[PDB]
Amino acid sequence: SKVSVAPLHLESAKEPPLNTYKPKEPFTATIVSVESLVGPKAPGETCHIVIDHGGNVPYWEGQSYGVIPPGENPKKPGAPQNVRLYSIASTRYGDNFDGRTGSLCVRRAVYYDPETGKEDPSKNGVCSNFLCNSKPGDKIQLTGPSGKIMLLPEEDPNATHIMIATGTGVAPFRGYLRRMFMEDVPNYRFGGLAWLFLGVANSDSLLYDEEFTSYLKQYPDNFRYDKALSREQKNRSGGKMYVQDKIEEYSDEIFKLLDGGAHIYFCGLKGMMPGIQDTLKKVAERRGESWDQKLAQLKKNKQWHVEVA
Ligand SMILES: Cc1cc2nc3c(=O)[nH]c(=O)nc-3n(C[C@H](O)[C@H](O)[C@H](O)COP(=O)(O)OP(=O)(O)OC[C@H]3O[C@@H](n4cnc5c(N)ncnc54)[C@H](O)[C@@H]3O)c2cc1C
Ligand SMILES: NC(=O)c1ccc[n+]([C@@H]2O[C@H](COP(=O)([O-])OP(=O)(O)OC[C@H]3O[C@@H](n4cnc5c(N)ncnc54)[C@H](OP(=O)(O)O)[C@@H]3O)[C@@H](O)[C@H]2O)c1
Ligand SMILES: [Mg+2]
Repeated sequence: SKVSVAPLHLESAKEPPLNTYKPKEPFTATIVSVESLVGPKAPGETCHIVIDHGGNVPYWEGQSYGVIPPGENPKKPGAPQNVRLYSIASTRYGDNFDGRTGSLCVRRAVYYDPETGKEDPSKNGVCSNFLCNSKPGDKIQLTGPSGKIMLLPEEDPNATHIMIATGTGVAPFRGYLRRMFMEDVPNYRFGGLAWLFLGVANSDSLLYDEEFTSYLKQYPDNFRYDKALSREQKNRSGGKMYVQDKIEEYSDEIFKLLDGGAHIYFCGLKGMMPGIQDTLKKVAERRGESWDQKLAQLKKNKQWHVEVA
């Protein structure tokens, strides 16, 4: 059944923690584990990082941690590095169900010369490689937590939640879905529909697929799961199979759900939002609806939740 979690006093706060730790005095957390999430055919490594904050930096699902990688700011000598934000991929109880760890889902930013393909480690992303290079016992400077856009609306435990992720944008939704389905949270018994759409390059690039597939078998009446494998599938128009093409495959169901009050979440590449808007406008147009008016109503009704980068 659902996994026992502790401490239940993490449910007591009425407001999300915010900026508990700030950049000039971060919390020195400790790495528990780092593991690759992806297989050899993935275009790049995405790693899962479990971070022991000891209960000192609690958060709510949908929030981000800040990480200050070591070193000095290049554009400000003697200054610390800037914060990088990472959507937390764990529930508030974390992957050890004890309120002491949080997890990040981090893609290594690797530079390749556009013409030679030559790598240049000096142009690699500092924090993402710092994180995926981390080992148990290493220290991580944490700030935050931060973010309210992606907090899970729990007022209606039978709400519908349509989650659209690309790549590491899956992070908040791993947290949502563990709280909805995996953890024994007496004060949040989810009985609605959670529908995850996940776009990744190929099968080897899938993130937490075994976990999400397990929800299909455990909660078949409350969870749906669709993947867009961009380098293994192509869309109706011939472009690579992207999440927007998967949304289009279910557009009548999705619009009906939205009309019924469903929340819809977008997390991942900022570049996916224009193609999603184009798809939704085309879908609306075929239904004889104005997408612009629909989106205005969704935003007014606080059904529309976007965090992309
Ligand atoms: C709210 C929020 C949540 C986020 N959640 C996540 C998440 O869950 N997972 C995740 O992986 N990311 C997430 N991101 C992105 C993350 O914050 C970082 O921006 C990302 O990890 C890259 O930071 P970095 O320190 O590795 O790269 P930086 O060192 O900041 O470099 C940025 C980019 O510039 C490139 N670059 C550096 N120098 C050069 C050069 N000389 N020429 C050309 N290119 C260069 C790097 O290769 C890299 O791609 C999130 C962003 C936001 C705003
Ligand atoms: N809270 C946040 O804001 C937050 C949280 C987590 C992640 N992020 C951001 O999310 C991004 C995730 O990048 P990643 O490296 O994990 O993913 P990625 O591998 O670059 O892309 C993931 C999938 O999205 C596809 N894709 C590319 N362009 C697209 C488009 N216009 N529309 C739809 N799909 C498209 C890719 O296909 P192809 O590569 O085959 O084209 C791939 O299949 C990062 O930029 C990160 O900063 C933001
Ligand atoms: Mg895999």
